[PDB]
Amino acid sequence: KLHKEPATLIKAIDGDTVKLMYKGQPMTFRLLLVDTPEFNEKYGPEASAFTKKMVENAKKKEVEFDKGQRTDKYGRGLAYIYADGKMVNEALVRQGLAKVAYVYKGNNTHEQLLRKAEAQAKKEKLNIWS
Ligand SMILES: Cc1cn([C@H]2C[C@H](OP(=O)(O)O)[C@@H](COP(=O)(O)O)O2)c(=O)[nH]c1=O
Ligand SMILES: [Ca+2]
Repeated sequence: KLHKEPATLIKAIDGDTVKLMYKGQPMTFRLLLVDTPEFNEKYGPEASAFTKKMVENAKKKEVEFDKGQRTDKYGRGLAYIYADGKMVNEALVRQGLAKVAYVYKGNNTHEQLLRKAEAQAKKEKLNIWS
C-alpha cells in the first residue's frame, strides 16, 4: 500500500544505484534493503551488469517508495525498482549479487521477501556466498 509509479530511466550506475528522471529531475535512486559490491570489488561488475540489463530491457519500469523516508542523507531516492513486474532488489539478492542490508524500520516492507531470497542464495552458495 505501497503503490508503483512509472520510472523513467536515464542510466544504470552500478549494482544498487540507477539514475532516474523523477518529476523531471535527474536523480540517483538507491535500492532499498540491499547492498551490492562496489564496481571494482568481486561480483561488483556482475551486479552492475545484472541491474543494468534488467532495468534497460524492461518495457515497464517502475519505482515503489516504502512508507518512510523517500530520500537518504545524500539526497538519493530510496525505492524498490521493478522491471516488467519483477523486483530488481529481490532478483539481485536471489542471485547472490547483493546482501540484504541497511534495513531501517521506517522502510522495511519487503524485508521478509528479501531474506527468503537471501537464504536460497546462501543455501546454493551462489556468487557472494560461494
Ligand atoms: C540503502 C540505504 C543507505 N543509506 C545510507 C547508509 C550509508 O550511509 P553512511 O555513508 O553514513 O555509512 C550509505 C550506504 O550507501 P552505499 O551502499 O550506496 O554506499 O547510505 C541510507 O541512509 N538509507 C538506506 O535506505
Ligand atoms: Ca553498495
